[PDB]
Amino acid sequence: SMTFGQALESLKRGHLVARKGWNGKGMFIFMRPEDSLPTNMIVNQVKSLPESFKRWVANNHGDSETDRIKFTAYLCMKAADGTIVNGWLASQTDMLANDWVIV
Amino acid sequence: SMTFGQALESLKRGHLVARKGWNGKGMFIFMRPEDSLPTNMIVNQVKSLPESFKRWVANNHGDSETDRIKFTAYLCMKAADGTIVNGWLASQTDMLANDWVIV
Amino acid sequence: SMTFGQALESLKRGHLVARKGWNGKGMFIFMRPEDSLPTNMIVNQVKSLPESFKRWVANNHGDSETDRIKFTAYLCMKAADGTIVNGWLASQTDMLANDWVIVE
Amino acid sequence: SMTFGQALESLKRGHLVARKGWNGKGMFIFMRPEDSLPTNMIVNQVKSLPESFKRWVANNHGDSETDRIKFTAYLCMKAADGTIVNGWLASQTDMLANDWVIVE
Ligand SMILES: Nc1nc2c(ncn2[C@@H]2O[C@@H]3COP(=O)(O)O[C@H]4[C@@H](O)[C@H](n5cnc6c(=O)[nH]c(N)nc65)O[C@@H]4COP(=O)(O)O[C@H]3[C@H]2O)c(=O)[nH]1
Ligand SMILES: Nc1nc2c(ncn2[C@@H]2O[C@@H]3COP(=O)(O)O[C@H]4[C@@H](O)[C@H](n5cnc6c(=O)[nH]c(N)nc65)O[C@@H]4COP(=O)(O)O[C@H]3[C@H]2O)c(=O)[nH]1
Ligand SMILES: Nc1ncnc2c1ncn2[C@@H]1O[C@@H]2COP(=O)(O)OP(=O)(O)OC[C@H]3O[C@@H](O[C@@H]1[C@@H]2O)[C@H](O)[C@@H]3O
Ligand SMILES: Nc1ncnc2c1ncn2[C@@H]1O[C@@H]2COP(=O)(O)OP(=O)(O)OC[C@H]3O[C@@H](O[C@@H]1[C@@H]2O)[C@H](O)[C@@H]3O
Repeated sequence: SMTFGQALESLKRGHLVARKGWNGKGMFIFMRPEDSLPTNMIVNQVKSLPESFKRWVANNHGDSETDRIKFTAYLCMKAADGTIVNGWLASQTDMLANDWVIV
Repeated sequence: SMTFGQALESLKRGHLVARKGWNGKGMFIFMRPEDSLPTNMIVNQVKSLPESFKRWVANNHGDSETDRIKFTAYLCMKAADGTIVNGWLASQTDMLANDWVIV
Repeated sequence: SMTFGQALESLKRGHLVARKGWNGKGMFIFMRPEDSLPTNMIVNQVKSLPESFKRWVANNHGDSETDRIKFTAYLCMKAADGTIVNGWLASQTDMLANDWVIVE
Repeated sequence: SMTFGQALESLKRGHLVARKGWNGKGMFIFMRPEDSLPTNMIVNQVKSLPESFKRWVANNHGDSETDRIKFTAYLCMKAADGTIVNGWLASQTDMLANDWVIVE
């Protein structure tokens, strides 16, 4: 029986959480961790980034091996249809509710 | 310092809080309390409701004085230019940060 | 058959909208208009604001009846249980979907 | 001179956009594409997923190569400090503003 703050602390430590009051059933959220990536790994090896961004990186940072760019950790959801939503966001209700549970 | 969860519990108790790492300076968030409002007061009293809502409420809930609709608590922000942003939303960075302070 | 951008334009013009793909049924969103409010009203007469805020306003702006503070427009939801959630949030799915429809 | 809806259409088409009225400077948002990934890859190959999720996938989608899971597209922000914020959020101000601009 938890607040959003305890759910967040639980997420930071790599757990799965959910709210009883959600409309969809069988969902949970989780954290994806932070990582620092070499810039030329971004420009040349990463499939999941748009070309526009890769071009901007090349333009403003370049191909130095030393240079690395940090990707922040963030929340994701296993939604009701079984898809993974990157970037889960907390509604006002999620934030002030106290019906969070560990899954 | 403080996590977002402690900031949330602190907001539930009516305090103003803010993050050091925010781009704009001099800001803070606070909570607007929850309230239950009569359908009469909704259809006929409130300036801040669109007609479409007032009409939806009329065609549904009706004239009963007893009928009430709960308007929920929610977060608001005193922004850098001094405007009050209703319905402040927490970014991923905000949620995972531990640089919250009581204001 | 609308995008989120078209749905937002409908909202700005005072309509109710919804996504077919939402889990909860019978929900919709609407926009609550912006307003400029007198500093005195906020500090002395507004029931829905917390005291910490009323105290901050008083220190920051004295009440002259000409000093006004702007409260922004924002989106709200009639939720599945019939309560009104102020401050509705658009999920990544909400934002990228094209299953928006107008509700009456 | 753009609404959030136009900025979103531009994002879905691979452009970088930003708001004039943001406090931080030099920031922009972009979309990360959706992809469908086989279960076996998720459990055994992807490192940027927590172990509890990989286990859930193993327990639920099984050991099959047949099963695939869809990872949705989503918005990301290049922040004022040059870090890439995954899962960028549209504030009430963002969604109702008409000061969006294409940056690349
Ligand atoms: N745009 C905007 N205007 C604001 C805001 N806060 C206050 N106002 C204005 O201040 C008036 C009086 O506010 P009140 O004393 O809280 O008196 C309010 C309040 O007690 C109640 N009410 C309406 N919606 C809500 C809500 O979401 N939450 C709560 N707690 N009360 C609400 O209805 C009463 C009458 O509402 P109105 O006729 O609209 O009259 C409102 C509206 O003209 C705001 O954040 N944005
Ligand atoms: N569309 C999509 N595909 C996904 C997603 N999660 C995993 N994948 C796929 O799984 C591949 C391997 O992921 P990885 O082992 O984490 O290997 C990744 C990961 O180590 C890293 N990476 C890139 N962006 C990020 C990020 O934002 N955060 C983290 N933590 N790592 C990232 O770069 C490596 C190579 O990236 P890719 O070439 O994209 O290669 C990714 C992409 O093929 C997702 O949410 N969406
Ligand atoms: N596919 C998806 N992508 C991103 N987020 C998703 C999602 N499915 C569920 N969520 C989120 O998970 C919590 C409740 O889940 P639900 O109660 O099942 O939500 P739903 O009834 O569909 O309403 C939807 C409304 O809820 C809000 O986001 C919810 C909310 O934080 C958001 O404001 C949306 O407009
Ligand atoms: N007028 C306003 N109305 C609503 N919310 C506002 C706001 N001013 C600031 N915020 C929010 O407050 C926190 C940090 O504040 P900032 O660091 O000043 O953010 P900013 O650089 O303006 O970028 C803006 C980006 O940050 C995120 O919203 C921020 C973020 O939650 C969101 O993703 C947006 O795209």
